[PDB]
Amino acid sequence: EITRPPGVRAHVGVIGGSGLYDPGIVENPVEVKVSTPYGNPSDFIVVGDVAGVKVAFLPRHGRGHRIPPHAINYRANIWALKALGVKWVISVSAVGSLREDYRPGDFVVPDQFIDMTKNRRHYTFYDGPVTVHVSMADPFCEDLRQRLIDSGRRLGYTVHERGTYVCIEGPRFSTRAESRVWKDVFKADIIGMTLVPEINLACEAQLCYATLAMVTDYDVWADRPVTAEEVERVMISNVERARRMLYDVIPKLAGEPELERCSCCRALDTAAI
Amino acid sequence: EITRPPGVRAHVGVIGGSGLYDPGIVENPVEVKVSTPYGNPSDFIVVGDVAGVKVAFLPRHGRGHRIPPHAINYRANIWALKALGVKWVISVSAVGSLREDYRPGDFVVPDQFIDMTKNRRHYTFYDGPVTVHVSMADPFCEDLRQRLIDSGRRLGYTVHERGTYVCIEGPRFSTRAESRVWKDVFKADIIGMTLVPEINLACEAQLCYATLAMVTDYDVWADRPVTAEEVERVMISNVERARRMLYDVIPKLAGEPELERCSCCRALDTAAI
Amino acid sequence: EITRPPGVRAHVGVIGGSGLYDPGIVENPVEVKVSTPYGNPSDFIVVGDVAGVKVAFLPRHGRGHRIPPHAINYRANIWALKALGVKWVISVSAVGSLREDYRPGDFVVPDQFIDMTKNRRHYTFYDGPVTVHVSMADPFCEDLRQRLIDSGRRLGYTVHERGTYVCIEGPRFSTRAESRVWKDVFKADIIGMTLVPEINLACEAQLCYATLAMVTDYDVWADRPVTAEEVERVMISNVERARRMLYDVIPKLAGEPELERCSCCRALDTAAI
Ligand SMILES: Nc1ncnc2[nH]cnc12
Ligand SMILES: Nc1ncnc2[nH]cnc12
Ligand SMILES: Nc1ncnc2[nH]cnc12
Repeated sequence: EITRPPGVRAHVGVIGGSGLYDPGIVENPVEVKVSTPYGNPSDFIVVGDVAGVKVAFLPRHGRGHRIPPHAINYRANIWALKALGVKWVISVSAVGSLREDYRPGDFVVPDQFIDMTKNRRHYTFYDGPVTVHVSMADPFCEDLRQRLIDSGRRLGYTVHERGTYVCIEGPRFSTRAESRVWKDVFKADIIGMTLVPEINLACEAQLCYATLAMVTDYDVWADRPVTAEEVERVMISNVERARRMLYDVIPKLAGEPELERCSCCRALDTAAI
Repeated sequence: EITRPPGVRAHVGVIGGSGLYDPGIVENPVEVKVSTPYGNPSDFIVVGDVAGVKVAFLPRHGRGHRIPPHAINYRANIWALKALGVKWVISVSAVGSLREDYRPGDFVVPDQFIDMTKNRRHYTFYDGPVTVHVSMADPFCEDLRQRLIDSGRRLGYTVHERGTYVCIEGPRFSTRAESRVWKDVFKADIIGMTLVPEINLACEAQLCYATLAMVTDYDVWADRPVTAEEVERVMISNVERARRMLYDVIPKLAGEPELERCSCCRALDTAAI
Repeated sequence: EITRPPGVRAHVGVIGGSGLYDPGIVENPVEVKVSTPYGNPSDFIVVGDVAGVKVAFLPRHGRGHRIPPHAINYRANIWALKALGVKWVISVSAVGSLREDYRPGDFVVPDQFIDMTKNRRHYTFYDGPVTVHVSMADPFCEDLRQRLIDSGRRLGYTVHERGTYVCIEGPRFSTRAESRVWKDVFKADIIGMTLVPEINLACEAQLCYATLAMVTDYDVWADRPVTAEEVERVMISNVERARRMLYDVIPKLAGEPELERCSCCRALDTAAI
């Protein structure tokens, strides 16, 4: 693919808030434009070096939080990261909690999801003539999941070691009746808006993708229901711990994901017809 | 600031003997001239990469040990390192011991100091119109202190985990009556000449600064009093172990100091009037 | 020495199969031509960055396995690596086993060897007028040996922590009568063809050289004798584990070999007459 500047490559993708990028850490940073067949990624991708590992930072909402979950160009974002050569993708996300013990401030590394989105327009890169049906029974990359969990232990942070993420459409938050269904009927653990189709596309791109979620609220279940202001307040309060995990994890990603602990790394071998 | 070559940046500063720099380790080294408002730093600063971390080496005495402690341009040295963008500063220093159990050859990572210098001419960057009074109750950066101690453990070296450094003016060594005061009255543990005002300035520059001291002698207290030849002999005999600690520590400094374990990292927030 | 491109340097050499090099890991790779007084190394040396450590990859048999053990330009290979500035050399090798418990698939980090080659033409760089006789009582670099063993532990792989490598001339495999001598009379543990004079030369070049061997067969001792096809099949089946060890080890080699655990690092101090 064509990039400007030309010849830019990266090994680890980081998708999350723009505040995750730290210019006091990232060496030789460059803003890069990566052509995609889907138009513009959410913003410039910043490529630079962390402990000799080339990292590509992409704020999914854009800098300044300009793009709500439903309006994100998921195809452009994942195509651009794949085009740069990334093998690992760390997503960092805010989520609501549907269980007491997943408390605001806790990290969660989910292992499952339930897609309840409706309006994302494309849930795949493959519209024909090659039909592709990737197996997403175990949709996250286990190698990266365990690395995120390990970093949490090293740093003394609470990181819940499993969880089912119900992805809703939004942008409005759940009603109480919907939340009762997510919590009591589907038995989901956390709730967010951006996981799908981001993870679908990452899997189709044969990336090792895992999510580091930060609980920001209890959705409808506390005395006062979740608000946008509450979510953003808790995220900004905890972004420093998110960065510490991120910059602890990245230096250990110089190598490749272990294929037998990366469900999607060879997804296309048996997915295409 | 203006540098030659231009655009040089660094993340970790190393202040100590020129023998600490190892061209067999440091990748892409460049000698850099960093303008300061105080004139020349002690020598060229050599910037290069250690395990993907950009390090700036500055010999405080100059190459060849040309500059005694009292003649060092402390302001130029710290300004130049800060101007390059460093966040961490590892100082490596020779010190005398005032206690039997801090033996020649032992490393010491001090946590306190007593300033008994008199002739250093500037003890601060701030002469007005903004008055700055940094809190130096806990003057060293705890994050870096514990990292130096940890490396010592990994390598099997003795590293005393605390100590009070009495900084004297010199260049002449202490009389017996002075040493009795340092040891028995002030209850200092080690003695050197270069800590102040280097640490003051580093703190004002909002750097995470810690000292790795190497005991070279027992000042007046052994049968034969300390001499310059003795200090230099023990330092050169132990410089290889100093390097091993240095190159063990640096690769783990890709990230930022933890603010809550870095007393000076936000010193200016409440220090300026 | 003259290189094309000019000014290329490296810190760690990797000698083994071309399949060890992974373009998904190695940053900023460049093929480099390094002049030697002995003509062409086995192939281009690929220099690039792994976790900020500069690595030089050299396939001893050439890409495509074009050069049998007896035809390898050992002097050119080691001269070229030394000329680039490497301090560490990791050799990865296939070997036969002469003992039940060194099983196909197991790694072995040998500590000794017995040279039974005959036709390698030069066993040294030093033909006069400076006579050089390096001590090779303990011919491998202990620092690197223990690092290879440590990586094996971290990864959960079997790595035998000692072994005597009998190096035969080849290219034909041993007869049964020869194998009985290696196994029962010399009491060797593993057998290969490429160790000598590669290790001699590395030692004379004052490199920290260690071998990570992979058992591929039991030479004559199983029901069916070893064949070339069998060796290559087991190697290709296990190359991924070899890579995982290699890319686990390399990031920890930013520093220098420890002289007191590197028998050859100062070999020339007392070897030359
Ligand atoms: N309660 C919630 N519902 C949906 N998305 C969220 N993101 C953060 N909290 C959320
Ligand atoms: N005894 C001593 N007094 C002052 N500075 C020193 N540096 C090393 N040893 C010393
Ligand atoms: N049995 C064997 N003999 C010699 N070299 C070998 N390399 C691998 N297996 C071998």
